This record gives sequence, structure tokens and C-alpha cells, in this order.
Amino acid sequence: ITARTAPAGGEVRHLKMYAEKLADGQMGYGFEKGKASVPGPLIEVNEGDTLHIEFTNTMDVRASLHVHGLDYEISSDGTAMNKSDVEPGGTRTYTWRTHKPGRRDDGTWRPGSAGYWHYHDHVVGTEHGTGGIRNGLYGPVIVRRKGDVLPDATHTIVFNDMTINNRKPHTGPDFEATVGDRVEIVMITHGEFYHTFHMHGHRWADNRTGILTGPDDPSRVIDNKITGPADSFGFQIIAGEGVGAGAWMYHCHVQFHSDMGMVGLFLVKKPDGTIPGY
Amino acid sequence: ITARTAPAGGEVRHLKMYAEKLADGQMGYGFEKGKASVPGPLIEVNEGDTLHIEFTNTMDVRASLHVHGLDYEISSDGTAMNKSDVEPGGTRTYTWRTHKPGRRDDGTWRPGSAGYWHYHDHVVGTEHGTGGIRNGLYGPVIVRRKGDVLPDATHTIVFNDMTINNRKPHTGPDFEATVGDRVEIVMITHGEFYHTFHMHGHRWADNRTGILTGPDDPSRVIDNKITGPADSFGFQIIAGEGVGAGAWMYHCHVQFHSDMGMVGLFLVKKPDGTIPGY
Amino acid sequence: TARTAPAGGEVRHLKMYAEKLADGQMGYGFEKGKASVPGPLIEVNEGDTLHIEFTNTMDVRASLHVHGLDYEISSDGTAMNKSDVEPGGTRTYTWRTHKPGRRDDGTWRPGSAGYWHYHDHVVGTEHGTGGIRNGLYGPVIVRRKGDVLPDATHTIVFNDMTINNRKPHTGPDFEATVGDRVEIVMITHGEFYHTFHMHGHRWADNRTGILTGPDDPSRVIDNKITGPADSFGFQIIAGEGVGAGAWMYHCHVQFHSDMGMVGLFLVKKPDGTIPGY
Ligand SMILES: [Cu+2]
Ligand SMILES: [Cu+2]
Ligand SMILES: [Cu+2]
Ligand SMILES: [Cu+2]
Ligand SMILES: [Cu+2]
Ligand SMILES: [Cu+2]
Ligand SMILES: [Cu+2]
Ligand SMILES: [Cu+2]
Ligand SMILES: [Cu+2]
Ligand SMILES: [Cu+2]
Ligand SMILES: [Cu+2]
Ligand SMILES: [Cu+2]
Ligand SMILES: [O-]
Ligand SMILES: [O-]
Ligand SMILES: [O-]
Repeated sequence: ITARTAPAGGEVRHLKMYAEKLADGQMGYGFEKGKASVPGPLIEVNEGDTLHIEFTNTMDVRASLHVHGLDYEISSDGTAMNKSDVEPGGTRTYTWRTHKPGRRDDGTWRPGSAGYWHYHDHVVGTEHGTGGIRNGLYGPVIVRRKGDVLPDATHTIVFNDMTINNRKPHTGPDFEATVGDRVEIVMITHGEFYHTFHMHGHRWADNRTGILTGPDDPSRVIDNKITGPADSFGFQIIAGEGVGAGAWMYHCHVQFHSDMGMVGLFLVKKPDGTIPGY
Repeated sequence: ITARTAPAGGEVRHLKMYAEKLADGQMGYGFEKGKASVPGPLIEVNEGDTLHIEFTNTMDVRASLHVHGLDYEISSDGTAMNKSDVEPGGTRTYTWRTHKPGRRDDGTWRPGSAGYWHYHDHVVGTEHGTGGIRNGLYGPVIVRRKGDVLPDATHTIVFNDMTINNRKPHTGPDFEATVGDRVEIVMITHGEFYHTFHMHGHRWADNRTGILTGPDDPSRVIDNKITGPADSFGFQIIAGEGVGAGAWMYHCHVQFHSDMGMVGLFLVKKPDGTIPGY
Repeated sequence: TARTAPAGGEVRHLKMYAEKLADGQMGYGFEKGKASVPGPLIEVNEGDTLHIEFTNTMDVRASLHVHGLDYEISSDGTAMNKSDVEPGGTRTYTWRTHKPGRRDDGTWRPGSAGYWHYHDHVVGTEHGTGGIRNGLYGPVIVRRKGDVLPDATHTIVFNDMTINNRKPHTGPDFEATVGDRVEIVMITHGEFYHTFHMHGHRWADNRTGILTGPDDPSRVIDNKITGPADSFGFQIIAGEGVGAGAWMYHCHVQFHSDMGMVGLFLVKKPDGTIPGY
């Protein structure tokens, strides 16, 4: 493999995050005050890293930070129950850890932390974050295994109830690549509804990475995946591979949902920047 | 293996398809005028084949042909957006390609096209084919990999909203086999609802082919599979294997749906044609 | 050096009953007056045969239908096939299981092993809608030779808007000690899709919930979408890499967790304490 690959992890990383009310009523996380986003910033680490997040709640309501998949002690689970959320104006330091796979003492195999995960609030609106999640307090987390192929770019598509990334119906988001780019998608679902994520012209493996290790990988190859609240998966595709440049739709394939606006464009451009038929 | 297996592909195939309005209000694809069906005809090809489909819309409304999984250029995605649908009475030649898996230049592994896929309209009723799909404009596509086991017969079961293959509730379809037949199922979902596909007395591997390569295949073995709009999977079973002849129900396991008629019979006969207790 | 399942092949016998419960529910049991919701766990090894002398103590027809395992049409528990059981009746269902192996044609036959379940098929409707709603469901585990055996198994069933037919916001809760090998059988029933989530723990989305080793492509997850009659299972090391604590599990459909589909996986330190509880 002469594509770029993830290094062995084991760093201790530090990071500041904030939760802000947005002018429009939404709420979002951010690495800097005044720079919050929905989805929140992507956090990306290598198996074995430790991540210390100094999180500061700048809102008038209790808020928290709960993560999927990664190792964390009960003091960092972000629930009111475990006294793990954050009062208005407060600051708390969450710790997320990750480990590599390996043999246990009993001889069994411990799974690694690697995968496409996500983080979200657990105390805004209800003790389960129904309010925070609806408002935009969610973001992606990627834990890489040594040797994983690194992409050219990562995009995050969150089906949040009847919206993509809390956007107005029929307003995307759209993404751009050039034929040949290694594009990574992180795909998260939140809220009340099941969906099916479909991409025109591209396909991926329904496994941890979206990629087949080689000819022995029995994983199904798909272009349509059902998902429900808090499901997270990801994959890599070579933009336009075997199909060429184009305005390639992605969307929920629940007919009413796509009719109502859960559609976006994967805009794959020729080297001259053009998109056939757009 | 002394079962029949798929050959290496790489032929250029040519096909004529039509969309027709049916007397009863439904819409269907067909290989000949007046011989349309719901589901539409099964297209089956080998990885590496190219398929040129001269498609003619015999209806009074615009209609199109959109396919999952297979390779196609933006001019064949069958969307209005890309000027890819077909005006009433028009004729257009869609091209679908397929490829085998293999090493890329960067050392990574390109997935092959092989799988259980499907095609459907994209412009009847809405820019997403909600009307076409609901009227019956969907059909199965099978792309086989060199060495895949070939079945004795293939049946197609489509959960379209509250119906199987657009049939009236409680009217099947029923299928028939003789104990020992290698029966292939293509299972496709369409519309607004999630379902769970269950088959009594039989089970399959939840992977690309429904079959375990051998003792190292970690794939879950199941008899119940959740599916959402535009999901497609398939599998093979040995009719009556380890269970004998019988009228074996298949159905959606969502209690209300099976109660409302999403039920059918896998009628597995003894060599004398009889079904115990039917 | 963990305990592993033996090769199967025993012929097992078992009595089961269906009872109406005082509160209106219905449940299976191995003994009259000892029925549960979920019903008792049945566990066997690939190759075992299981003869269940089922007696219906209810005033309505009831039956016993199982997923995954081998059974003849006479044991499929449907009214259609004349294999349900009249009130007060007794019928002997036979479930069989086989190991994997090469067929005559050279193909590979899948084994019966997995996380399965049984439920009624004739109470309320010809599909058990009433039986299932009332509590007539339980788990079945078929083990493959060599499978890791757990310290304890718990069964979590998402039945419509309930866990194990319990009032919203009443668990069930489960207890382990940091380090225990805890097995979960997770079954869904009724009308709704759910997503099962556990705080602080994860598993492999394959047959066993465990990775055989480095070459297992299976996704590791902590959220699984699930629909009526879906069954999966897994083992976790309680508190592994996360420590003791009151770890929530719940449906992650926001409204469902708000409405009460929540429970606690109470992982204790060796002194019995739970930080923050
Ligand atoms: Cu939670
Ligand atoms: Cu949707
Ligand atoms: Cu498509
Ligand atoms: Cu969550
Ligand atoms: Cu589309
Ligand atoms: Cu259904
Ligand atoms: Cu069944
Ligand atoms: Cu489609
Ligand atoms: Cu059934
Ligand atoms: Cu739920
Ligand atoms: Cu969580
Ligand atoms: Cu069932
Ligand atoms: O589509
Ligand atoms: O069933
Ligand atoms: O959560």
C-alpha cells in the first residue's frame, strides 16, 4: 500500500470545546468561542491516544458531552445521573481513551476502539439530550487503526430527524471533489426516525472502514444503508471511480423523506472543474 | 464445488426494456410490449459485463431507469436533474457497467460490482420516483462473481410499502420448490416503511451472497432481516434442508404488517408433490 | 483458558407451560406457577436435539414457534400447519440443531449456532400479535464447539415501547462486578424499530459479538438498529477499560428513551460500590 496510512497511536492530546447557543436558536459545539458548527468539529485520533477535552458550557442551561465507542470512565459519561454534565458557564475536563486490539489474559481477543463514532449532548431538553441533539449538539469522532488508509478529505452527513445537518429542507449540504479524490464520509443518524442513506454512482463495504481488506473480505458491498438514531458508520470512495464526473445525488431513500428535502449533491468535477450536466 | 458456478464475465450485452401503464393503474417494466411485470424482469450479469438497455417509455408521463450498485455514467443515472429520464413515447439507451475487484495503483483493494441490486424509476410522481415506485416500476438486478454458486431458481420478493410485489394483502405471492432445490431469493424494499423479512424453517448468512464461504466466515447466520426503502439483499437456501417438506411461511415480522397481509408461502413439496398438512 | 462450549449431540428433554398471569400478561415457564417474561432461556450445543413437552394451561389456543433452529413443519407452531395447542392441551415440539460442514456439492452448510428466540404464533392473531404483546417470548442460544462461555447471561427484549414488558422507567437493571464476562441476548418484538445502546461498552456486530482475532472485518459498535423478531447477542467484559459505574443501556430513539426504555448495567467495584450511585 502506497496510499497514506494511519500511524501507531499513543499520544496524549488536549483540546478545548465549547457549547454555544446560536443566534438562530440552535446550539453547537466548537473549538473556539464564536466558531461553533453543526455538526460540531470532527475529532480524529489514533488507537491508543488519550484525549483530554476542557469543555466549557457557555449556555444558560445545563449541557454535556457524551461520546460513543471510545473508552471513558463514568465521570466522563456526560449524564446528569452520574453528575457528569456541566452547569451554565461551567467548565469540565472530559477524558476519552482508546486502545488497540490484542489478546487478553484468558486468550480471547479484545476489540480495539477504532471506528466511526460520534459525540452529542445528554442533558439539554431531557436527561437524554433530546433537546440538545435537536438543536445541533452532535459531531463525529474517528478513531483510526494503525495502517488504516487516510483520505483526501472527510465530510460528515448527519440525518437529524427530517434534516441533513440541521439544514433547511432542500438546501444540501453539497460537497465537491475531483474525479479520483479519496473522499471519506462519516454518516450519523439522530432523533426519532429510521432512514436509508443512498449515494448515486458510488458504493462501499458494510464493515468497519467501508473498505475491503482484499479478496477474502466477505463484507457486503452496498450503496444503501438503513440507520437509526445514534447509528454511526463511515467509508471511503474514489470520487467518480468507474463512473466519471457528475452531480451525484445522495439522499435518504425513504421516498417521503427525499421528497421532503433530505437530498444533497456529491459534485464530482473533471480536472477542468466542470460537472457534466450541471 | 460440483455445483454450477458463475463464469468469468466481460461480455457486452444488449437488452430492450419498456415502461407501460397497466390496465389496473399500475406501471411496470418489461422486455416486450404487453409483457410487463411487477416486479419487472430480472436482469442478471457477470462481473465485467457491460449492459446496453434500449429503454422506451410507452407512457404518457416522463419515466426513467435508475440502478443501484452497478457502474454507470451520469448520463445513465435516470434523474431529471441530469437530463437522464425519458419523455413520453421516447427511447433512450442506458449503459450499465460492472467490474471485478482488484488491486488499485495505490495498493488498495477496489470492490467488485457483484451483489444483489435493483433498478427503479426516478421521475414518475416526484423527482425521486415515489409515484413510479409505488405503481410498480422496480425490478431486481444480480451481478455474479466468478465462482458464485448458481441456483436452481430465483424468486424476487419486494416489500413495497404495505404490500408484497404490489399484490393485494393476503394474496401471496407463494412460491414452490421440491425438497433439496437450491432456491435463490432477491429481497428488495421500497417506499416509506421499515420491515423485517422472516422465513420459517430456513436461514441464511447476512453477507453479500447469503452463503458462508466456509468455516472462517464470521458473518451472522439469520432468519430475520430488517430492511428499509431501497435496501437489497439476496441469498440461497436448500429448500427444506434439515426441516423437510411443508408450507413454510415467509412474511414481514412487524406484527401489524403480517396481520394486514404481508405473508406468503414457500411451498416445499416431497418428491411426490405433496405438502405435509396443506 | 476461558471456558468454551463442548461439542453437542445430546438429546435433551424439557417441559414448558404457557400461563395467564394474574395481571393479564402471559408467560412461558418450565414449571407451573414459575412463568417469566421473558420466558426461560433455552441453551444447547450445535447437534443437540431438544424435545419440549409443551402444555397450554390457558383458555385460548397458544403455540411455540422458534427462530433459527431446525424443526419439522409439525413443530412450527402455526394454526395453518395444525401445530398450535388447544386450551389445556399438551404437544411435544422437537427442535433440532446441526453443525456446519461441507455438503455433497462441495458447498458449506451453515450451522445452527446463534442468538435466537421462541414466541407464540396464535394468540390474538395467526401471527401471535396478542401472545407476543402479552409476554410469550423468550431467548434461545445455540453454541458452537469452542464458543466462549460467559459468567452470566441477561435477556433484554424491546417489546413495542417496553423492556421485557416492564412499566416505563422501571429497568430492568443488571449487576456485575468489574471484570465479569457478561452475555447479553437482545431481542425485539412488536411494531417499532429501535436502536440498542450501551454506555461504556462495545461489541462486534457478528454472530457472537466477539472478534476471533486480527482478521475479523466485523464492525465494532455500541448502537444497533433492531426490528421485530430481530435477535443478536454478545459478550462484554464488564467495566473493561472504563471502570465501575452505573452504565445506562437504552433505546437511542430519543422519544423512546424519554418515554422510559432505559435500564442500568450496574458494574460494581470488588467492594460492591458504584461510583456516582
Ligand atoms: Cu445515553
Ligand atoms: Cu429518511
Ligand atoms: Cu441510486
Ligand atoms: Cu448517544
Ligand atoms: Cu436517487
Ligand atoms: Cu413490514
Ligand atoms: Cu419464524
Ligand atoms: Cu434507488
Ligand atoms: Cu411466522
Ligand atoms: Cu425504541
Ligand atoms: Cu452512549
Ligand atoms: Cu417469529
Ligand atoms: O435513487
Ligand atoms: O414468526
Ligand atoms: O446516549
